[PDB]
Amino acid sequence: WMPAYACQRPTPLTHHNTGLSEALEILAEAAGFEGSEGRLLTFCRAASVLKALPSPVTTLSQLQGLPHFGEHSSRVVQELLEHGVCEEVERVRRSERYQTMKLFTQIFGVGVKTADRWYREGLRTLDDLREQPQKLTQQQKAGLQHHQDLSTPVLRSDVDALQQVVEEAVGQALPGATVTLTGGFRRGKLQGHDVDFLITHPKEGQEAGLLPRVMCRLQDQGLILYHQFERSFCIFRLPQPGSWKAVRVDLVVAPVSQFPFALLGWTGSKLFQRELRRFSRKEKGLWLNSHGLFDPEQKTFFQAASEEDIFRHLGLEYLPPEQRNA
DNA sequence: CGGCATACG
DNA sequence: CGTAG
DNA sequence: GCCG
Ligand SMILES: [Cl-]
Ligand code: NA
Ligand code: NA
Repeated sequence: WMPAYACQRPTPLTHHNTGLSEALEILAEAAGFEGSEGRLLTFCRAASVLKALPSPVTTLSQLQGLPHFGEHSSRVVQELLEHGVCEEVERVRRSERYQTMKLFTQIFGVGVKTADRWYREGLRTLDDLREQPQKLTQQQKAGLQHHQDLSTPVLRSDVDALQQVVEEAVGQALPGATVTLTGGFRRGKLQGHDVDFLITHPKEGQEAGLLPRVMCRLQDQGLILYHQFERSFCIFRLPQPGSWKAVRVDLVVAPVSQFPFALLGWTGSKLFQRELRRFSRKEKGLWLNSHGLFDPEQKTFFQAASEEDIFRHLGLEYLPPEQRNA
């Protein structure tokens, strides 16, 4: 009854198993910090199955036959149903390793490998890192300076204000170019950190060279606190009552021929896209990315004019963005 | 056992 | 190495 | 960690 791939079932943003899914996601996150990518995927997939169920799990019986539930994930759920806590999860939460890796990887410019090296060197706090700007890259310096602002999510109303400023710059850079809101806000989030815009033009080829022109114009407006092409990872100045705050904004350009693929990828969720690409390759023999869908035996790319086309090509029922919260 | 998504900066 | 979804 |  429950399909095995997340892209085969609707997953709404809010659901009926929030506590269970959150606990499994702690174990997934911890597995990533230890470089255990297989275990991370399993725990993420198990959590996602619970998000897709139509009602709360109340008895261990209800996990039978659900994909991605084996001995370990079932034990986690059993303990939460019986006692309201899972000792393994609680041990992770209160561990110095988990807490410090989470803190450091939250910094823009710091991934698991850098965080782990710093951990092994004995560093534990943001002020530890600030006392040794020796080691830091320019990107990490910006991430550290803006960390407090970047830790607090922005509202959809903030996103709409940001979109108007981006549209103004994009219109000067290339009249007729369009701006689409992607990421979690397109999936229905009311607040988030993942402010993402996808830019195209209806005349194939006109978008070439566009992103530098957009970035130059946003910088001249004083809006860019940090930037380093077709993807730009920025920190922007967002107005607030009497002041402003830093916000992470990603700008992406695609030709219109690729726009449906880029829209699909950049709308997420992350797990949804990994599962969609896995399904494509393993079940349909087609290779999917954010630029296109390739048939390696005919050696041809699918044309798509819509996300609906892409789901049809893959033999999947269409899911609107709001149902891609795997 | 092998596999686990697939890109760009 | 980092970043994205 | 789980699936095929
Ligand atoms: Cl693993
Ligand atoms: Na990071
Ligand atoms: Na983003």
